Amino acid sequence: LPAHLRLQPIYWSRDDVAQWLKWAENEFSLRPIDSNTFEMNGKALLLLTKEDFRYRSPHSGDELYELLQHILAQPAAGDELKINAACRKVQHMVVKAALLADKFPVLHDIGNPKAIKCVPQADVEWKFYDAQPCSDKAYKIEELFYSYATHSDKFTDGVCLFWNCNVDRYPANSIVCRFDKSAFVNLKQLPFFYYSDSPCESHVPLKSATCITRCNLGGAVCRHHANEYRLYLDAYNMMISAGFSLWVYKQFDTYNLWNTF
Ligand SMILES: Nc1ncnc2c1ncn2[C@@H]1O[C@H](C[C@@H](N)CC[C@H](N)C(=O)O)[C@@H](O)[C@H]1O
Ligand SMILES: [Zn+2]
Repeated sequence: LPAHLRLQPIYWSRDDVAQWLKWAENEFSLRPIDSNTFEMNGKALLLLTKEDFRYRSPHSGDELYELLQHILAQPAAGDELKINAACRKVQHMVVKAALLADKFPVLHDIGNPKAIKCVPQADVEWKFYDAQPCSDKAYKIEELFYSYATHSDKFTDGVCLFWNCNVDRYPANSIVCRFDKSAFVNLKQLPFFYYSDSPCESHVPLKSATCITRCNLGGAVCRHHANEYRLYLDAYNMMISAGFSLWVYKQFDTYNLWNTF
């Protein structure tokens, strides 16, 4: 199965659906159907009835409908290396943007046992904490088990980072990634965005209010950022499809990112 088809169908693009048709034709020895037989994305495909499937493909619609129900009942397992890599791409993006937007002087990285900075080039004092630091990095990690009930009065300067570190309740000055609600009362959900400050370069147009780049100030995204935006969205979808969600301090404002230009 192609990588995108390992995502929940709600995330499949119009192109992913046509590759699903092609994969199923060979896996199940079906009569070839025209690639434009289901000209829609996965969100739309999930709204069709079985009768609609049968009308659009008299020779295989019912099989395809039932195949989709099986895919929907038993989601395909994901590849840890790809998922891990997708998460780390999102972590760098989000934390970089937060530091640029709000200029925190300190970052308190809670649950980081390897003392690795996800944004090594930011102008910020990086502090690491973990309940069980890796023995080869404990010399620069504070041994600490975070609980809101014990530490809510601490780490009040700068921002706190809880990247997949499940604690009882997150403090208000936090950036959080959680794997699957009272823990999040101090925060808000982080909606998708893409931010980049790399140089624009030319050589399908991208229309998106969430592409925060200099070239999108005027609505004419360059080829380079269009490509990087699509690659980033694929990584984001892989992480969200796998059960991760992102939460952020309530003052996080994407207009602070636009103002960097
Ligand atoms: N309440 C806690 N306080 C501090 N560290 C914790 C706590 N609970 C779990 N940990 C540590 O958090 C880490 C969780 C891991 N999933 C690693 C998360 C890490 N931020 C990452 O991006 O990979 C482990 O290293 C735990 O030792
Ligand atoms: Zn650009």
